[PDB]
Amino acid sequence: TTAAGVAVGSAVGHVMGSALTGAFSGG
Amino acid sequence: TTAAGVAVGSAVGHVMGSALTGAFSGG
Amino acid sequence: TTAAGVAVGSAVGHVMGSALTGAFSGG
Amino acid sequence: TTAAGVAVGSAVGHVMGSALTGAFSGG
Amino acid sequence: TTAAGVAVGSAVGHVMGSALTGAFSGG
Amino acid sequence: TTAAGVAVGSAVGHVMGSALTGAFSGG
Amino acid sequence: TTAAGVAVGSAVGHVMGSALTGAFSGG
Amino acid sequence: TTAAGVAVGSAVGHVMGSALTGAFSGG
Amino acid sequence: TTAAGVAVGSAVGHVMGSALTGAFSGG
Amino acid sequence: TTAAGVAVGSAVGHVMGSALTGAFSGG
Amino acid sequence: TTAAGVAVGSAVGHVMGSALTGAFSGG
Amino acid sequence: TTAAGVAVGSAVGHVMGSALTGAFSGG
Amino acid sequence: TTAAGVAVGSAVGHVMGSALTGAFSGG
Amino acid sequence: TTAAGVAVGSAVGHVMGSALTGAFSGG
Amino acid sequence: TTAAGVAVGSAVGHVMGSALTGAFSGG
Amino acid sequence: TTAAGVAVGSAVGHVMGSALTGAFSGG
Amino acid sequence: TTAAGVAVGSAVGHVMGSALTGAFSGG
Amino acid sequence: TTAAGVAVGSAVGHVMGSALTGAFSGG
Amino acid sequence: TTAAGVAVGSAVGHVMGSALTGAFSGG
Amino acid sequence: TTAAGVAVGSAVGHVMGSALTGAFSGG
Amino acid sequence: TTAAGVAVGSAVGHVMGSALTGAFSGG
Amino acid sequence: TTAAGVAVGSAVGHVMGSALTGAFSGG
Amino acid sequence: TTAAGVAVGSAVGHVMGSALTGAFSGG
Amino acid sequence: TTAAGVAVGSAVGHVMGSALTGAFSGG
Amino acid sequence: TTAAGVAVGSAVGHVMGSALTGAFSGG
Amino acid sequence: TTAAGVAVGSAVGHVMGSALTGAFSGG
Amino acid sequence: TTAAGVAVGSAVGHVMGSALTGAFSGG
Amino acid sequence: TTAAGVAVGSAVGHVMGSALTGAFSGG
Amino acid sequence: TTAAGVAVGSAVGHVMGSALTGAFSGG
Amino acid sequence: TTAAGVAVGSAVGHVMGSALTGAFSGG
Amino acid sequence: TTAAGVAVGSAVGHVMGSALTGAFSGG
Amino acid sequence: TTAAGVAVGSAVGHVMGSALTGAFSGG
Amino acid sequence: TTAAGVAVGSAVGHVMGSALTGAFSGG
Amino acid sequence: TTAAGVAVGSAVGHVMGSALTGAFSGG
Amino acid sequence: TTAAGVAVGSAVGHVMGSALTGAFSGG
Amino acid sequence: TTAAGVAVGSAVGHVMGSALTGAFSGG
Repeated sequence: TTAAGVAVGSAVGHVMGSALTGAFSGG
Repeated sequence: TTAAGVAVGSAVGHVMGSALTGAFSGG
Repeated sequence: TTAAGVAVGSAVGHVMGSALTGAFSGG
Repeated sequence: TTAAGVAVGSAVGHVMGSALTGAFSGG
Repeated sequence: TTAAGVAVGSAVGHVMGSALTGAFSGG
Repeated sequence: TTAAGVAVGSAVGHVMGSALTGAFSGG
Repeated sequence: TTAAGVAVGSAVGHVMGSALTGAFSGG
Repeated sequence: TTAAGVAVGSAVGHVMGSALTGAFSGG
Repeated sequence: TTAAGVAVGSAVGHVMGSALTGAFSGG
Repeated sequence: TTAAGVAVGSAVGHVMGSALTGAFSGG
Repeated sequence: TTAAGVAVGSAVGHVMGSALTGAFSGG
Repeated sequence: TTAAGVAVGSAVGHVMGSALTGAFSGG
Repeated sequence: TTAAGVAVGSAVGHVMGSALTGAFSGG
Repeated sequence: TTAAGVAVGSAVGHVMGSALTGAFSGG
Repeated sequence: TTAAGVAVGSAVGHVMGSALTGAFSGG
Repeated sequence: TTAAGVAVGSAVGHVMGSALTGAFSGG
Repeated sequence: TTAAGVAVGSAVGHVMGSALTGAFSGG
Repeated sequence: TTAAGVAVGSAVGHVMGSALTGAFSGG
Repeated sequence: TTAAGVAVGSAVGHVMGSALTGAFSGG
Repeated sequence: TTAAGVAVGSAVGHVMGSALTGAFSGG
Repeated sequence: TTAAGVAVGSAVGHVMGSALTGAFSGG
Repeated sequence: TTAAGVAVGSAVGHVMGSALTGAFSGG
Repeated sequence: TTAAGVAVGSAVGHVMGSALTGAFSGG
Repeated sequence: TTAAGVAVGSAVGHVMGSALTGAFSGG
Repeated sequence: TTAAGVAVGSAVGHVMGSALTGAFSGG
Repeated sequence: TTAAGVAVGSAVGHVMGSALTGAFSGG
Repeated sequence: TTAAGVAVGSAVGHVMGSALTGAFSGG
Repeated sequence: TTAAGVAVGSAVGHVMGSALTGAFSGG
Repeated sequence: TTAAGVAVGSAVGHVMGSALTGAFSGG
Repeated sequence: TTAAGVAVGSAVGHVMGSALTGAFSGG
Repeated sequence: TTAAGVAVGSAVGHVMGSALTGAFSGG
Repeated sequence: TTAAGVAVGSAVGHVMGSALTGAFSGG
Repeated sequence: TTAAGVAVGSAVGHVMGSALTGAFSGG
Repeated sequence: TTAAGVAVGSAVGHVMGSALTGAFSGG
Repeated sequence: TTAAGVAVGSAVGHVMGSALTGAFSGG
Repeated sequence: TTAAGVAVGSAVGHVMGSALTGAFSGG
């Protein structure tokens, strides 16, 4: 299984308690 | 299984308790 | 299993209690 | 299993209690 | 299992209690 | 198992109680 | 198991109670 | 098991109570 | 087991109570 | 004048001869 | 003058000769 | 004049002849 | 004039002849 | 004039003929 | 004029003919 | 004029004909 | 004029014909 | 004019025809 | 099967992601 | 099967990600 | 199977990630 | 199978990550 | 199988990560 | 299988990480 | 299998990490 | 198997980490 | 197996860490 | 005065007594 | 005065008594 | 006055009594 | 006056009584 | 006056009574 | 006046009565 | 006046009555 | 006046009545 | 006047009536 991604949060505000995963590939 | 994606949050406001995954590919 | 990703937080605000993973590949 | 990634936090604000992993590849 | 990554924190603010791992490859 | 990474902290602020590991490869 | 990495702290601020490991390879 | 790394602290600020290991290779 | 590393502290500030090991290779 | 933005390219394909500016604020 | 925006290209195809600006604020 | 931004290229493909500026603030 | 930004290239492909500037602030 | 930024290239591919500037602040 | 930045190249591939400047502050 | 930066090259590949400057501050 | 920086090359590959300057402060 | 820096080459590969200057302060 | 051809791209602009084949002769 | 051809790209602009084959003759 | 060809790139601009084959003759 | 060809890159710009083959003749 | 070719790169710019083969003749 | 070729790099710029083979003839 | 070739690098610039083989003839 | 070749490097610049083989003939 | 070759380095610059073999003939 | 052009002759037939100029710019 | 051009003759036939100039720039 | 060009003759046929100039720049 | 060029003759046929000049720059 | 060029003859046929000049720069 | 060039003859055929000059710089 | 060049003859055929000059610099 | 060059004859065939000068610098 | 050069004849065939001068510097 192949995964490809981009995860971008905010540009000015904060990031609190957040799961920013670019790509997930389970097995 | 192949996955491709882009996940973008806000540009000014915050991101709180959010799961921003670019791509998920389970097995 | 292959994973590729980019995870970017904020540009001005802080990052608090956040899991910024570029790519995850379980086994 | 292969993993590739980039994890970038903030540019101005702090990073507090955060797990910034560029790439994870379980076995 | 192969892992490759880059983990970058802040550029101005501090880094407190954070796990900045460039790449993790479990066995 | 092979691991490759880069871990960079802040450029102006301090680094306090932080685990900056360039690459981890368990056995 | 092979490990390769670079761990860089701050450029202006201090480093306090931090584990800066370039590469870890368990057995 | 092979390990290779570079660990660099600050350039202006101090280093206090910190474990700067270039490379660790357990057995 | 083979280990190779470089550990560099500060360039202006002091180094206090710090374990600067270039490379560790346990047996 | 204040500007805030996020510019994200592709997730799989390349980026060729492109001006990806997150935010522009002329004077 | 204030500007806020998000510009996202493709998710699979390439980006060629394109001006992806998140936000522009002239003076 | 204040500028804040994030510019992210591709996640798998290359970046060729591209001007990736996070934020521009002219004077 | 203040500028803040993040510029991230690819995660797998190369970067050729590209100007990756995190933030530009002219005078 | 103040500038703050982060510039990150690739994680697997090379970087050829590229100007990776974290922050530029002209006078 | 004040400048602060982080410039990181590749993690696996080479760096050829590239100008990696962490921060530039002209006068 | 003040400058602060971090410039990191590759972690596995070579560095050829490259200008890796942590911070530049002209006068 | 004040300059502060860190310049780190590769961790495994060579460094050929490269100008690795930690900080430059012209007059 | 004040300069402070750290310049570190490779950890395994050679250094050939390279100018590794920790800090330069012209007059 | 015989094939003869001439394929010419642009004279001023670039060529991006293009398959310029002078002649193709399948079997 | 016989093939004959000429493939010419640009005269001023670049060539990016392009397959310039003068002649192809499959079997 | 016989193949004959000429493949010419640019005259001023660069050539990035391009497959310039004068002639291909499969079997 | 016979192959004959000429592959010419640029005259002023660089050649990055390109496969310049004068002639290929598979078997 | 017979192969004949000429592969010429640039005349002013560099050649980076490129496979310049005059002629290839597989078996 | 017979191979004949000429591979010429640059005339002014450098050659970095490049495979310049005049002729290859596999068996 | 017979091979004949000429491989020429640069005339002014350097040659770094390059495999300049005049002719290769596998068995 | 017969091999014949000429491998010439630079005329002014250096040769670093390069494999200049005039002719290779495997068995 | 027969091999014949000429390997010539630079005429002005140095030769560092280079394998200059006139001809190699394995068995 | 600026000139840019491409001049291509035949692909199969000969070229006899012909002035093939890519670009002419008189003074 | 600036000139840029590409002049390509035939691919199969001969070139007899022909002036193939890539670019001419008189003074 | 500046000139840049590429002049390529035939790929199979001969070149007889021909003036193949890559670039001419009179004074 | 500046001149830059590439002049390439045939790939299979001969070159007889021909003036192959890469670049000419009169005074 | 500056001149830069590459002049390449044939790859299989002979060179008879030919003036192959890489670059000419009159005074 | 500066001159730089590369002149390469044939790879298989002979060179008879030919003036192969790499670079000429008159005075 | 400065001259730099490389002149290479054949790789298999002979060289008869030929003036192979690497660089000429008249006075 | 400065001259630098490399002159290489054949690799298999003879050299008869030939003037192989690496560099000439008249006065 | 300064001269530097390398003159190499054949590797297998003879050298008859030939003037092999590494460097000539007239007065």
